[PDB]
Order: sequence, then C-alpha cells, then structure tokens
Amino acid sequence: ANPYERGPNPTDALLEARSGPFSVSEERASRFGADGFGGGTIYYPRENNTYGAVAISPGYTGTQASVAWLGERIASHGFVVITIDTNTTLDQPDSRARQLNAALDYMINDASSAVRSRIDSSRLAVMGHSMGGGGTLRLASQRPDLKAAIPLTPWHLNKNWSSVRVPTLIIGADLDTIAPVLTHARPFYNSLPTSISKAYLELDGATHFAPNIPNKIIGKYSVAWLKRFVDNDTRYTQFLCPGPVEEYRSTCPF
Ligand SMILES: [Cl-]
Repeated sequence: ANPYERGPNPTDALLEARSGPFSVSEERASRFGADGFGGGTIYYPRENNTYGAVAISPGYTGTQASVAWLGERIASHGFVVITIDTNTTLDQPDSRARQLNAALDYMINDASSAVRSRIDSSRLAVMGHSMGGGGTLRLASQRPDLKAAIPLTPWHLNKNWSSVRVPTLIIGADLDTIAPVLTHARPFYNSLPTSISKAYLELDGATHFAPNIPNKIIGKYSVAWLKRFVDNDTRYTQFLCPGPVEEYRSTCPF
C-alpha cells in the first residue's frame, strides 16, 4: 500500500474542477512574524491527517494574491500550501529561492499546531511564477531532498539547471513575451538532467500572466505532479504519461 495516498482515484473531471474534495482553512503568517520572507497565507486541509507541504512564490512586482487561486486549489487536493509575499516586490530569483526555503521552515516550525501537525516535513515542494519560478529552479538545485518543483512561466538569466535533481515540471506559455519560452522555459527544461523525472508543458494561446488566472490545465497538471512526487501517488502517472496544450515533453514513464 501507499501510506501517503489521499482522496479518490483521480479523473480528468476531478483534476479540472475549481476545487478538489478537501475543504480548506487559512492561517496568516504576518510579515514581521515570518523570518526570511514577507509573510503569506497558509492553506491547509481541515480533514485531520498529514500531507505534503508546498511553498509558492509570485514574480517581480507580484504579491501572493497573484498566486492565491492556485495555493487554495492545490490545498483542496490534500496539501499544506503557503503563498508568500517577498521581502520586496523587486527581489530577484536567487533571493526568492531563499525566501521559498524560509517559508518551508516557517510552516514546519513556526506555524500553529493545527498547521504543523498536518505536515509531513519529509515531503516538501516549491513552485513559483516567473522570477519566483526562477527561484524555484535555484532552490531545487540547492535542495536535492525536495520532492517536486514546478516553475510556472519561469524567468532566470542562468539557463543551466543541470544540477537540479528534483522531479521538475516546467509550465511555459507559447505567447509569453516577458519570459519567452525560447530563451527561458525551453532551455531550462532541456538543461535539466535526462536521468531525472521531468516534464515540459507549453500552454497553447497563453500569455505570461496565465498562471495568475484560474486555469484548468495549470491546476490539473500541478496537482498531478505534486500527487505523483510529493505523495508517491502512482494513480496519477497516467495523467502525466504520455501526457496531453501546444507542446508536451517528459522523461515518462519515470
Ligand atoms: Cl490566522
């Protein structure tokens, strides 16, 4: 059996719905009370159990509100999720990486007992939009013990992520003019090791701000990636492999 399995056997409809089956509550992490980042909102399942934990970073000039819909949707599938604000809205990717790391530590050690007791601190993931997606890549290369990483329309000036060993799903936007897939998302995916679990999903007819809007495909494949790799939940493999969307690549079957 799999002791990390939660919720029903998945279907396309259940993954595309506005919320998963877990009702979620919220707990604030205030800016001054949060060491190493600018605070945020922790979404957690009311159902008492232990879950993987996920930290999500917005991009340049962005606040947690630009990723709020996605933190809540992922939590409604059985995860503890914090959407952070950064120290400043101008912080750069490698700074956002340290803030993502501090946010994981915050949920584990500084949040209330209701939050901490719902976390399996051995099962963690990071995600990020644009520069926060670059921060995701940087933290992943620094922390090989992370279970999953999901950069969303990522932005970074370093294109060499061959040091990343964390199962990584990159989501690009074909019409992105701020982080063009040709010079960001695609070289990122290609430079990740051929020997790790990884995938590249390029959204069709989407702009750089597609991750900031409730999006059926982003929620579906983000949850599937997290279920498969944070929860070891192989009921979700058949949605990642062979996969769907303008372009899809992967090291399926994994
Ligand atoms: Cl609160």
